[PDB]
This record gives sequence, C-alpha cells and structure tokens, in this order.
Amino acid sequence: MIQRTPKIQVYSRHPAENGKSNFLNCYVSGFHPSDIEVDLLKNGERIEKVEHSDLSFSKDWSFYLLYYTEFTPTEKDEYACRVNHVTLSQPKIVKLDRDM
Repeated sequence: MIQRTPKIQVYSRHPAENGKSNFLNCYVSGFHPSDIEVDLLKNGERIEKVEHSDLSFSKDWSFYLLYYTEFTPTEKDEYACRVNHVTLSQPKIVKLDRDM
C-alpha cells in the first residue's frame, strides 16, 4: 500500500477564446488513495456550483484532479480551495492569492 498527500495549487485563468471570463482553479495532484473531498470557497463558504471536475491517474496510480469553475472576483472577496484526504489530519485550505 502507498499513501501520498496531495499537492494543492489554486489559481485563476481566462480562457483565450473568451477572455472576459475568469476561472477559479484548484489543482490537486499526486495523491493516493483516490478518496478525497475538494471544495472551492468564497469568503469561507463552499461554492455549490462547480462546473468542472476532471480526474485522472498516472502510471504509478497517483491521482490528479482539476476542480474549476467560472467566477467573478472582486478585491474584497477571498477565494480558496479546501481539501480533505486520509493523509491530512485536518482539512487543508489554500488561498487564491491576490494576483494568482
């Protein structure tokens, strides 16, 4: 058996074909087992509508999840990604930093 803590990256992107739109992304990588809980947060509250959740695995059965959705950030709102996994004794919250 192997267990591996996910790496978590939180960032924003504009799709080049629709540049006025903006996406909040949580990329959760390299984890095992695949059991996992992932949410995007706006001002500490779970975002219920997350339109994309893309899961894959590599050759060594490491899992990769891109969890992302359209958002409209203001400078007062705080966004983050919250992950729980067996390797994490408490939920891990990673903020979207200003500029990312």
